Formats: sequence, structure tokens, C-alpha cells
Amino acid sequence: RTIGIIGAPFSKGQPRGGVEEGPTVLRKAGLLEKLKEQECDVKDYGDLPFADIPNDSPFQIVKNPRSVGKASEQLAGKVAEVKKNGRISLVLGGDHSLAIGSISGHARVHPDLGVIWVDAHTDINTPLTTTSGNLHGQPVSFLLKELKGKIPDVPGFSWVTPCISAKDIVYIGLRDVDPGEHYILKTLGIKYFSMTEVDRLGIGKVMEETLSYLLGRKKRPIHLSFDVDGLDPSFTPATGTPVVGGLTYREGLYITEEIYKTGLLSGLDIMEVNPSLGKTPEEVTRTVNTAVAITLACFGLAREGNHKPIDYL
Amino acid sequence: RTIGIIGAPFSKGQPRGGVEEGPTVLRKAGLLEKLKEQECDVKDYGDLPFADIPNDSPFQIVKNPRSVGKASEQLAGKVAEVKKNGRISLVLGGDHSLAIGSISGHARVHPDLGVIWVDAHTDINTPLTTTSGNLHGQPVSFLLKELKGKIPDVPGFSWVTPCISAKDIVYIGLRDVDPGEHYILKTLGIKYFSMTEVDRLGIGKVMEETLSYLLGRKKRPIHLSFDVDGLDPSFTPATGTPVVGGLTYREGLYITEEIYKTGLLSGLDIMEVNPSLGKTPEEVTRTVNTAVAITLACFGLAREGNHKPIDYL
Amino acid sequence: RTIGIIGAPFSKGQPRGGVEEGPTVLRKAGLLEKLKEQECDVKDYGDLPFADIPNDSPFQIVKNPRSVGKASEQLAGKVAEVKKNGRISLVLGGDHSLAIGSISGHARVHPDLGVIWVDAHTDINTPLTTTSGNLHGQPVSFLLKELKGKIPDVPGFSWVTPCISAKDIVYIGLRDVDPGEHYILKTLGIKYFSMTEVDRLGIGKVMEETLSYLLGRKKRPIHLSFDVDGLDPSFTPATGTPVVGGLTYREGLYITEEIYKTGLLSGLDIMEVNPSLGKTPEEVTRTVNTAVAITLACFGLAREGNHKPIDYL
Ligand SMILES: N[C@@H](CCCC[N+](=O)[O-])C(=O)O
Ligand SMILES: N[C@@H](CCCC[N+](=O)[O-])C(=O)O
Ligand SMILES: N[C@@H](CCCC[N+](=O)[O-])C(=O)O
Ligand SMILES: [Mn+2]
Ligand SMILES: [Mn+2]
Ligand SMILES: [Mn+2]
Ligand SMILES: [Mn+2]
Ligand SMILES: [Mn+2]
Ligand SMILES: [Mn+2]
Repeated sequence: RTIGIIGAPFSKGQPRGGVEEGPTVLRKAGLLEKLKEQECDVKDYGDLPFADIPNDSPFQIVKNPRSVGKASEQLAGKVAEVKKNGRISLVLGGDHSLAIGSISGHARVHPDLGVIWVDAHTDINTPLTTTSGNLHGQPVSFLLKELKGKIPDVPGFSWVTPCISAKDIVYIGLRDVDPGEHYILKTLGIKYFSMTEVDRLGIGKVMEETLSYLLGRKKRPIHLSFDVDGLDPSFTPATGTPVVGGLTYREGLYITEEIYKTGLLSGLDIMEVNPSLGKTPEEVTRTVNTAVAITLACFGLAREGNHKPIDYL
Repeated sequence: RTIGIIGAPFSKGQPRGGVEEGPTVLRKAGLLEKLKEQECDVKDYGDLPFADIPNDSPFQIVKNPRSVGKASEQLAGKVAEVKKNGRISLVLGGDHSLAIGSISGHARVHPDLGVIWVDAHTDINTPLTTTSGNLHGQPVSFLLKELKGKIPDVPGFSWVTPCISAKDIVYIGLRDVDPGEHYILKTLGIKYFSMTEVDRLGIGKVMEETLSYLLGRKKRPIHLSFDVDGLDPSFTPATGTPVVGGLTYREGLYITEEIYKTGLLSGLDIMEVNPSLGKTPEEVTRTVNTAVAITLACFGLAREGNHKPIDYL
Repeated sequence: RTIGIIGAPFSKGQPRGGVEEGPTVLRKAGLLEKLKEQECDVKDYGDLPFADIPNDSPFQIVKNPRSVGKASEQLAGKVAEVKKNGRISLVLGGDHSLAIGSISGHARVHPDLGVIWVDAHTDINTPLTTTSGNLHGQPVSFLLKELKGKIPDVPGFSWVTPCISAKDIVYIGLRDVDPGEHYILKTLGIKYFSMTEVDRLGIGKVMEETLSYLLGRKKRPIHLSFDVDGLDPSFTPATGTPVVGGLTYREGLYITEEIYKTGLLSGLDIMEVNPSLGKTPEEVTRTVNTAVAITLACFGLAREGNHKPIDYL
């Protein structure tokens, strides 16, 4: 397909620093070249320069609010620009707090978008329910219209305007959800397939139900926010918040191959890859290699094989 | 839920000695504290003191019959006492021979109980079909009423009285069954889901069929005897009789989450954890960590998340 | 069952040399003894002596054509001889190019045979579509009647005569298919279950559909060509062309147990085991151990257990 690459070297949504190198190690893995090797029209919009915000004391428990809020604001603008150029935005990011800007900018051009959130976490804590204070665990709360009223005026996010409803999002891969987050899940009736649902139904039925749920009424642009920790740490160990018993490499590729086949992928986020957290150089390459594989599947690379519209014999 | 913890530091049902440290490493992993962290009312009935039986020569091929028989007799009494206190018995054990006492004592208070046996083995050898002579591979034969007549008078087990019928037990995870055991399986018509059935149907259908099979006619108390070697050794390596191709971490949690949701868990055994068999300190923690996780799922810990009956917003 | 073992220490269908030791390490693993331990009548037809062909320059891009062609010709004759003796041929091989001779000889005695190809690759490149020039990636093209006309006269294969039609073969495990191969797949309407189909349907449904597809109309002899790289490299690392995200140990045993139960297994190939490629001695034993396990399942070894037709009690 036609892609718009945008690097988001940002880490202030969480504690560990190596995540801001995500764009770097992914590009170094040959991601752009691999994409072009497929039927892909690629345009690199570069790495966003996230100016340093020295004065950024916590808002209550919430850490680096101004830095996070600004980074998302800048990203929102870049994503909308790539979308206005008629390209699928591909955000190579640092931490998941960037989802606020990615989905926000995406929704500016396509308000009817539907979101698929692949993650071990729901990232739906509010600045008031969070216990860690890390903003990468709160992006969804800022985007949901139903939660508008339970979100205090956190410095750096006055530009935010909830752009999705509880029913325009589906979670896949959940296995470490905070109490307050679970309360929000059940209270708002959010659609989710935790690892339990995946075990019960199988990834095939999960995807069928996911896509039917979001595209049932009518077709709409899809936004895939992919947290690499959604996959089991045996595949993506170099990440800040790993949780055992995750989605397999295969399921990861299944999810993305199915999303690709819809022809509706509109926005994509490959988040939380932290090269500095690899216990070994191999754990780093294993994580980056899996992240690239998942990305390539989102744009057409199929396990059964691919061939050009010609007569090979 | 409401739990009654009882440690069973016993190993004479098999050759390797480290298994008697199971209660110790599990408690040290913070199992009691983790349980209390959930909606659990926990009461530790302590570790059973299994007096030394110096004179215990083999009965034919059967090893340490008096020691094994006595340990189960003592455990049977403790389990019945915890059951009479209105608590779910949680036996942190050594080897699986202890199942004879656990199920026996449990059945004294709840004769209508149904058993789910998660294991790589059927543990249904009789003292006459066993080839190893290890009693942890024969517990089920002593408990089945239909096999009463094929069980010689083994020193130490005169107190035993078969308490379950062939149709009150379901096996999950089988992958190393002895010939005589398979003969008993097919002859008595015992319900089982070997790894082959799990591969064929998926763990979801397996659990649906398991619970429908045991609770179809009417609801009854459930006894879960969980041998950690039922799970693949990539998850629980520190165990005496590991067999490759086992149940995954995920399936292990699925089985237990589903049992929990029935609200009928009445007795639980977490067996065969042998810290001394870990090739590395990490293999030990990996095994103990998985054992704790499985235990927590049996008492409510759900992957989709948990929340108190309050308004979190 | 009744087996006819034939060693095929051959490697010239690909670059890496250790694969010709496959027969050796498998026999050393006790394969013959293990088979006899089951209800198996085993006869070792020995290791085929593949005479050295010093003058064998490439045919265009195609490497070692005369050596490969001769090795398959010799193997075809041996397989037909074992089949005429009323035995299931078990080819312990080197590289997969040997499939040309195995299926060829098998089809001489049983022209109505159906093939199940477990592999990460389709091995259907023609001498003209191949980009590697390695013949182990082209065996199927030489056997398919529909491709007769697109196969140049390659030195060493004048003895070949396509013996199977597009609809007498089913692929399972595909995850690295070349463009030209995919073109052939879709153009000839070949039945396949890539890793994507396995993820979608589950290995149970895959096997049901595979066997129904090949045995629907009427029962016929089955030929299983098993490339060990079909299974994930976490199980069979010592192989020349490994690809991540493969079939699990369990699925491997499921496939073969189901094939065994048909009672129609007529020919079997255990290919691509290369002891020299093991990064460690354990990776070598892990690969050989998995290969033996898969082989034993093909001849009756069931995970639920096995028992002789006698009264064990
Ligand atoms: N629920 C935890 C973990 C969040 C991880 C963030 N992520 O999934 O990108 C928190 O609120 O800090
Ligand atoms: N079937 C073997 C292995 C038993 C292992 C015991 N277990 O599963 O707890 C025997 O009878 O010795
Ligand atoms: N498709 C590649 C890989 C073939 C591997 C051969 N195999 O699967 O036995 C080629 O044509 O060289
Ligand atoms: Mn996460
Ligand atoms: Mn996340
Ligand atoms: Mn066991
Ligand atoms: Mn056991
Ligand atoms: Mn292959
Ligand atoms: Mn092959």
C-alpha cells in the first residue's frame, strides 16, 4: 500500500529511556527497504524533533505531563498531514502515550475511524485512577468521549478533544489490567478479547468478531495501535512492561494479515520497542525482527506467499 | 474465596528428594500474601509433620508403601478438617501420591465430588501394573471403586476406601501413559482429553466438555489435582517427570480460570514442584512462578482484570 | 505397522553438507529399536550408496543436476522395491530433492497415491523459476503432470515422469513461499494450509479438511513428505532453511497421529535434518529427538497411550 512513515523518538510517557531509539533500530533493520520490496509506495516524513521541556514537574501523580502532551500534539499534526496526503500513517514510536496524538491527528481527517488496540494492557487509566503516574498507561482515557469529565486539566493537554466512543475500539491481548481500568471496561461496555478470550475462541474467531464488530454497520478507516508487549516476551523481550503468556508470533502475524486484507488499514502504531532493555544483543534483534515482521504483514506480506500480477511461467 | 492452606512436604511417592520443599518455595514466593491481596480469606493450617518411617521395605515392586500410606492418611484427616471449617483445601505438596489422602479426606465431607486431573500422566497404575514402583504413579487406582479387587493389601493403606467412580474424573493434558494404564482407561470408560484432544478441539472446547461432563446431571463440589508437569517443561522445568509437548502457560491459566468461574472449586492440589531439579536458579523461579500463577487463577485472578464492587471513577 | 527403512545420505540438492548424516544420527537415536518396541515389523534396506559424480556443472542456475537426478533415480528404485515387498517405505534422508525419487518410486507401485507435504516451503520452483538453484526447492515441479512442459531437459532427470496431479497434494505449514511458487499455487488451484490457515482453523480442522480432501472420493495410499523445517526452529533448529513461526511440536504429532489413524500411510520421508548446523550439541539432539518422535507417531505411538490386545488387569 501507500505509507507515510513518521518517527516518534519519545520516552517520557514512562520511566525507561531506551524506547526513544525505537525509530532508529527499526529503520536500521531495513524497514523502509523491506516495505519498498513489496507493493509499497513509501515516503519518510522523518523523525519528529521533540523539543526538550526542562520545567515539567508532576501533576499530582502524573509524570512529565507537559512533555507527553506536547509530543502528542506535535505527532497529531504530523499524522493529519500524512493522512491529508492520502497515505497510511506509520508511527514508529517510543512509548504508547504517543497514541493520544496519533489517533487524534488521524481522527481529524477520518472522524469515523475504528481502533484495534493490540496490547497486554488497556492503557485506559485516567490521571486520577493511574497508580504508576506513567502516561503510556493512560492514552485511551484522553481519547474516549464518555470519559470526558473524569479527566482533570493536566498541563500540556488542553489541545486534546476526545475523538472516539467506547464502541469504536476493540482490545486484543489483555493480560495485566488495573482494577480501575477493568471497572471502566465493564462500565462503558468496551469490546475486548483478553488472552482468556483468545484461548477460548482461537485467534481466528477473535479476528472475525473484531472486524465484524468494527465494520458491521459500515466500512470505516481502521487504526491499529500495536504495543509490542502485546506479544509474548519470548518474541519481544526488549520492552518496558513485559507480561508472560502473551500473543504468539503467529497470532501477531494473523491479526495483522487479517487487518491488511480488509483494505481499510488507515493508521498504524508500532510502539514500546526499547533496545536498551534487551538482556542480550540477540534479544534486541529478536524484538526488532518481530516488530518489522508485524509491520510488513500490515502492508501485504502474506505467509502463503505473494506474487506480482504477471505470468511467472 | 475462602481457603485452607495445608503444606505436604512429602517425597517418598517417588525417587527424587527436592519435592518435599514445594510448600517452602511456594510460601516463600508470597503465595499467601498474593491470595490475601485478592478477595481471599486465607487460613494456614501449617505444614504437616510427616514422621519418619525407617522400616519400610518394598511391597514387591512398590516403594516406601508405609511412608506413602501414612502421609496420605494424615493428609486425608487434615483436608477433612479444613473442609468441615467451610474452606477450600489447598494442598501445597511434594509428590502426587498425596492425592490419595487429599481426595480421600475431601470425599469424607463431600462424597459427591468430581475430579479434574491435570497431568502429563494418568497416575492410575495399580501396585500390580506399575513398572516403576513409584506410588505417585498409582494414586488414582487406590481411589477408584471399580478397581477395588485389583489392589493388593499394600502395607500402610488399610485405611483407604475407594471414594470415586470411573465417571467422576476427567483427565486433561495426558501425553505419557503406561500400557496398563491405557488398558484401564479404555476398559473403565474414563473421560480424558490427552494432548491430542487438546490439539484437536482447543482448550476452550475441552473445558466446556469437561465441566459439562462433571456438572451436567447436577452441580457438585470440584476437586482439582494439578500436577505441574501437566504444563510444558518450558514453563515448569523443576519437576521429577517432565514430558515435552505439554499444556501452555495460557492453557494452564484457562483451565483454572474456568474452574474458578464455576464457583464450585472445593479442593485443590498443586503438586510435583521440585526446586532441587532446576538446572538453574531461573528454572526454579520459573517453575514456582508458574505454580503460583495457576494457584491465583483458581481463586479469582482473571487475565481480563479484577475490580472491587465500588465506583472507581 | 510394517516398515521398509531406507537411508538416503544425500546433500547435493542444497548448499550445506551435514544433511547427508541424517540417516546416521536418526539410527543412532535408536529409531529402529523404538519402532520395534511398538507393534512394528521393521526391515532395514540399508543406506543407499550414492556414487560420486565429479563432473556436474550447473544447468543454467540449477546446481548439481546430475548428482541430484541420479540420487533420486536410485531412491525411486529402492522405494518401489520396498513397496513391492508390502512395506511402508520410510526414507531417512538428506535434502528434500530426494522427494522426486521417493514419490516417483512409490507411484510406480501405487499410481493412485495422495501426498501430504509438511514444510515451511512449497518446493515447487521449476528449474526456470528457482532463484537459488538449489534442487531441494524444486522437487514438486518435476512430479506435477500439469507442469510438464515448463520443465527444461535438465541433465540427470530424463528418467522422470510426472506422477501426480495438482489435486493429489496438500501442503501444511507454509510460511516462506517464493513469488513464482505462489503463482503456480494459485494457477493450478493447489490445496494448501499455510501457517495462516493453521492459525485461523486450528490444526484439528486443518487435518480433517486435508484427509477429507485427499480421501473424499475414495481411499488411496498416502505419501507423507515431512521436511523437519516445517516445524518451528525451537523444535528442529538443526536444519538448512529454518523459518520462525512454524508448526509446534504438538501440531507435528497431531498431523502424524491423524495420518496414522487413517491406516493408509504408504510412504514417508523424514527430511532436512542437518546435525552439522546445530549451534550446540543440545540443538542437534533436540532436532533428532523431534524427528524421531514425529516418525514414531506415524507408526502408531499415541499420546493418549498404547496397549497390547490383552487383559492388563
Ligand atoms: N497499567 C500500567 C502499565 C501501562 C503500560 C503502558 N503500555 O501498555 O504501553 C500503568 O498504568 O502504568
Ligand atoms: N507413569 C509413570 C510416571 C508417574 C509420574 C507420577 N505423576 O504424574 O505424578 C509411573 O507410573 O511411574
Ligand atoms: N524456496 C527456497 C527454499 C527451498 C528449501 C527447500 N526445502 O523446503 O526443502 C528455494 O527454492 O531455494
Ligand atoms: Mn503494554
Ligand atoms: Mn501500550
Ligand atoms: Mn505427572
Ligand atoms: Mn501426577
Ligand atoms: Mn523446507
Ligand atoms: Mn522441503
